[PDB]
Amino acid sequence: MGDHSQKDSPEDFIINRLSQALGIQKEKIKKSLETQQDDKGEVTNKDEFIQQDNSTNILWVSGQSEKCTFYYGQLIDKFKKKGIAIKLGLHKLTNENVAKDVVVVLLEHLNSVFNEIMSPVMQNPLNQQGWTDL
Repeated sequence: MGDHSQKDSPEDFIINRLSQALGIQKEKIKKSLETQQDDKGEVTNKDEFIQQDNSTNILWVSGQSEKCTFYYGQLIDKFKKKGIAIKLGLHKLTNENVAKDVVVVLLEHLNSVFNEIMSPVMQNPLNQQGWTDL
């Protein structure tokens, strides 16, 4: 079972933390921010349908706060999970779900430097199953 439009929010409360929490849900702040209209249908299209941002913009000018969507755009410490990566939903509860932490702040460049250093670590390791090929 795990969960669906809730599973993403459940493992999102624990993992995020901010150094010490491990909540595991129930996020009353998250259920109240759910009613943006676009963000809810976005979070539902991520949970049981593979891309979902969860933004946290602090101070600045016109901060997003408890914002984000499913793609859309962050202007903002966010995080994108996978969930049924075209469709692996209505079976094993998104077993290929891939999470990654994306802080406020470049840092967008430094993240890109670590992504390339990961993908080169992948190429040195396996060779892939023809999805990479030559």
